[PDB]
Amino acid sequence: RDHRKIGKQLDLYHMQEEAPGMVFWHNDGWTIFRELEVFVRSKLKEYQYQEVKGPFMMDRVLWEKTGHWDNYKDAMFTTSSENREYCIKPMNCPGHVQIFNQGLKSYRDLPLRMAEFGSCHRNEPSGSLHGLMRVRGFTQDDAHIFCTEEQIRDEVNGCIRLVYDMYSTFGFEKIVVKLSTRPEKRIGSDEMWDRAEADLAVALEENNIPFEYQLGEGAFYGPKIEFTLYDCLDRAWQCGTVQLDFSLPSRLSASYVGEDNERKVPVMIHRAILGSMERFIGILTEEFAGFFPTWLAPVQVVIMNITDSQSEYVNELTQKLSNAGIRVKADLRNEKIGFKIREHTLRRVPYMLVCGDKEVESGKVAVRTRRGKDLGSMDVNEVIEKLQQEIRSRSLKQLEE
Amino acid sequence: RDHRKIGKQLDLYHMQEEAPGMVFWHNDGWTIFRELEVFVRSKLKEYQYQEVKGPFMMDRVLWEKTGHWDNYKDAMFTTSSENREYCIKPMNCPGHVQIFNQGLKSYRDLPLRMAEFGSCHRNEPSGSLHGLMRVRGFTQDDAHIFCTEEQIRDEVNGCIRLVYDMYSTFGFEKIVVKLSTRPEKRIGSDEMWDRAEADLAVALEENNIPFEYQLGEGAFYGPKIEFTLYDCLDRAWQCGTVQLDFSLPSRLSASYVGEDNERKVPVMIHRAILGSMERFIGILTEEFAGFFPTWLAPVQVVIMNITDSQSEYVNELTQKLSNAGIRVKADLRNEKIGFKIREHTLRRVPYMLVCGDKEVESGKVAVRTRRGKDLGSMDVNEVIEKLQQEIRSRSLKQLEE
Ligand SMILES: Nc1ncnc2c1ncn2[C@@H]1O[C@H](COS(=O)(=O)NC(=O)[C@@H](N)CO)[C@@H](O)[C@H]1O
Ligand SMILES: Nc1ncnc2c1ncn2[C@@H]1O[C@H](COS(=O)(=O)NC(=O)[C@@H](N)CO)[C@@H](O)[C@H]1O
Ligand SMILES: [Zn+2]
Ligand SMILES: [Zn+2]
Repeated sequence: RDHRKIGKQLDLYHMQEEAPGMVFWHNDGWTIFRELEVFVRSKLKEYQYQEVKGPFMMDRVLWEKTGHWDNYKDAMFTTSSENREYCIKPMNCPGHVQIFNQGLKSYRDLPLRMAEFGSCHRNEPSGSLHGLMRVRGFTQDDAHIFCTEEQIRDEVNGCIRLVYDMYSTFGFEKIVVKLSTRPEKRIGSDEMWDRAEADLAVALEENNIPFEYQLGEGAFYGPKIEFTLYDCLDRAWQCGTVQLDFSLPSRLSASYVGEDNERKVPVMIHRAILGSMERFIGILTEEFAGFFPTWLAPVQVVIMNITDSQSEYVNELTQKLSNAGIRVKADLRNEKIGFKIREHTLRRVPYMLVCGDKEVESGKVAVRTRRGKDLGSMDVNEVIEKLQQEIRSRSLKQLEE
Repeated sequence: RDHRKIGKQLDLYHMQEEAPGMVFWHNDGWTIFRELEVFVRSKLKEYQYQEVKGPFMMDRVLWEKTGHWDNYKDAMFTTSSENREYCIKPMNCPGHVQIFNQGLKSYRDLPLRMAEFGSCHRNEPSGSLHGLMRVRGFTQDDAHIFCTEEQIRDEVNGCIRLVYDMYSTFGFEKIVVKLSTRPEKRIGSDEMWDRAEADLAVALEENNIPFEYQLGEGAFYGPKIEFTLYDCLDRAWQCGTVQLDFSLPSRLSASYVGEDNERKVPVMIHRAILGSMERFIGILTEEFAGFFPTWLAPVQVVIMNITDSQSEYVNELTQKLSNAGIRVKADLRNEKIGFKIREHTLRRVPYMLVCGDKEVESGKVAVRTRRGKDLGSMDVNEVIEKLQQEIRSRSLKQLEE
């Protein structure tokens, strides 16, 4: 179930020598990416997050202030313009603080949950690159929550609940959690680390999550909870993550007026639920072996005619399903129906509707699935409603199975 | 009228010295950006385009092959990794050709219309930067159409129709068209340029579009039909564009198998309809003076109480409108009704619903608009249906106006 092989076979993406670790998302792969964005956004609305977009690069000076230059320089790409040096962003946090810093903030504005599908670039050693799992350019379903110390418990718990909420949709049987503590190179005092590490351990236990410590693997700015998912060879990949930061906001001069009218520095919680779209799609591709649940399938339905006699009917049905919000395509090629069915089956299209004369006269469609199940003739409106239900619910199972 | 002043007043975005010409999109500005993407995607579906995503950077060698290095070096940002040099993409075309080159192509695959909301970076002189109109980092609603020479007429015509189609949604009364001819520094033969320039001129005539030539302003790879829109000072800004390229495909070894079964090089049409999301939003902001059509308004409705007596009712209606897909906010502050209305009018919020005792008892709301009008009390469900229609149809006018 190598996602690199499935990606090629289903025409999802490709990579080349001229752009090591850089993904070229083909139409079908990009459709999956976009559907995941829709899913995340639905949750961003439910869990009350703003959504922003920061710049691709910022002056080296800013990255020096955050501690990224001294603790993360080897992973950063740099460029220049008019005698000034810039770092292509490896993280979205600094840009979020810049947005937070615009306009006076009050305790009444906290917690302020700021999300972004942020494109990050990291100069990963070429020898460590691996398909979609470890790339140099990726998009994180990132967010930074600015809050008070008293709000930490509730906000971290909210992030944890969001992870299991979203992961439940995919039916992940194996989710391993780790708590990564203070690394050798770090910012912040030992006292701050004691408190932050304790806050995350308490959160994990209060949520009934068994976890193991991963000494010295925390971020330079804070400890981190790692939600590990596994590929087909059972290799561990860090996907979701929650990090507790008491240092970056201060370094970037973030503050708010407290209920006491005094200037305070907000705590910042960093979290990514899927991790990166690239890595998450890599995990899903191997988990489903290419049989993506209908709500995620690049093409959900393909309608085929037996002969030119049913072409008009097929076009009408295709427009009807399309107007119903289904990703559907008509296959009116001059090929044998058995040839068309095999092609789409190999592409793992969830449903294939075949239209012969009896279907046209009947106003029905012959339905079969990529698994080879023959559902027989069904009423068009019946199939539309069943499909909409499967899609809307993001069900892992297809009609009857 | 200035979009920079309006952008500040409505908290849409900000820019700062650590990232010259790089936009920080705040929640509200990003909401407009996203609605435009949704709008564009609805047209991509209607006009039959695929949507992809290419990498942010590629090896300098690739840019040397396309002619970008010799003819566009000054506008490109470069970076490196492991003794290799890369150029941050200033255009999406090369990446699209790389995607096209994956897998054998046949004449049956053409025309192949490939779109992308492509993030481009160009090292524009700092002195030329201007708000959202001329930036260093922007997103183009780009696309490249691969086709046969015989399909050029229809594909160019389709792009031209797409431009007026999309622009009509915004009600632009001033769209100026120019045909930009061969620049001093260019690739390709005189014969190729005469042919491409003539093809575009004929397409304009066929559509009865009056235009003027703009000498030497075409791209180094081909001539361009330029659609200019104007700002509050009546300054021209290039937005939509359609370009004919007989050079890039060949330089990047693109080809397809024709009906005769022989290797052919595809023609490529480049086109952006809005131009860049940044520049288009700048144009819209000034065109509407901040009075964004309801479908684009960051906040579409604000519901307010008179006294705490109506607070629960306001909260109920807010959730109700939110569930109906409307961008709504509640204003429960202890301020006079006039005070609240003046504030949200300055924020250009389309509708303000006032809830007094009468409203709470009758299950209605008193409607006021940002244009200083009083629409009287209306039934809540009727308001929702009407707003949904105004949004769904992307109407330029509010209720009864
Ligand atoms: N090289 C990479 N390739 C693919 N995905 C990556 C790569 N590096 C990081 N990620 C993903 O991005 C997630 C978040 O990255 S992180 O460095 O752990 N944390 C962040 O950067 C924090 N700034 C998030 O707010 C990771 O959990 C992982 O899933
Ligand atoms: N510096 C800039 N700031 C904002 N928008 C820009 C900038 N440069 C270009 N654009 C927008 O991007 C559009 C397309 O750019 S272009 O160079 O004319 N053409 C392209 O790059 C072609 N490769 C499109 O396929 C322009 O019409 C303009 O609206
Ligand atoms: Zn972060
Ligand atoms: Zn182009």
